[PDB]
Amino acid sequence: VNDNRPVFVRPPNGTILHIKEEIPLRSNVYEVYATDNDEGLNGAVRYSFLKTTGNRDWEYFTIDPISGLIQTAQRLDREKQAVYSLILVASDLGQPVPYETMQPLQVALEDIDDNEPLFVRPPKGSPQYQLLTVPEHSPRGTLVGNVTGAVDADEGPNAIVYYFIAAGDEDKNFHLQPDGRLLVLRDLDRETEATFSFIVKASSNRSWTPPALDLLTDLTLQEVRVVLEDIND
Ligand SMILES: [Ca+2]
Ligand SMILES: [Ca+2]
Ligand SMILES: [Ca+2]
Ligand SMILES: [Ca+2]
Ligand SMILES: [Ca+2]
Ligand SMILES: [Ca+2]
Ligand SMILES: [Cl-]
Ligand SMILES: [K+]
Repeated sequence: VNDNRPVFVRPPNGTILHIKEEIPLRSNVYEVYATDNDEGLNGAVRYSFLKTTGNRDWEYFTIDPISGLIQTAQRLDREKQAVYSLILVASDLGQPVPYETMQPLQVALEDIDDNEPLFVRPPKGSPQYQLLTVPEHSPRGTLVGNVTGAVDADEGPNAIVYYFIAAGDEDKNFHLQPDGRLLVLRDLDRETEATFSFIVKASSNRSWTPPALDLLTDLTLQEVRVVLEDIND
């Protein structure tokens, strides 16, 4: 007679497992262990995921029915999905029906630095540069505006974004702070030169410097255009 139900020993109920994202196929994740103190088959334990809920996170993993080893079955990308919900099942092999026990388990992916700062180009047809405007004859240091649009898909210190002029301001009309603040250096006159164009690099490298620059293919770059607003002078 099948007296005992299997009892999970590991993991503990409600534990959130933390693994690195982007670990290769069939990487080892966890050793599940449940015990059953019954005689022979009534006390043999077999491991599975529950696959009958609407939650299909089980597709990312396998569990060995005998050893309880969970391995990865697919790419684990934290930027695609950060948390994965599994329901562990431990079954004995009882007479016409086994007793089974279930234990929810969450797996959370720790971020790695596998993305760089990238712009997204305005839709085809509309101008491909970020536009900034300043009054002509603005004094030295005047905020022209904030260059922006570059995002790093990583987390915290893996997602630092800095902006740098890559090319196009040989006259030193502007200074670009690494935070994206674009400032006036020189006296700018609408009635002489009313428009400026140059290229900015977004980088996580605080000490990036210019080294051939293709704005169609390289989304770490964008064009910035500055126009001077009219003063009555
Ligand atoms: Ca049993
Ligand atoms: Ca990733
Ligand atoms: Ca990054
Ligand atoms: Ca990442
Ligand atoms: Ca003027
Ligand atoms: Ca004017
Ligand atoms: Cl204007
Ligand atoms: K402005």
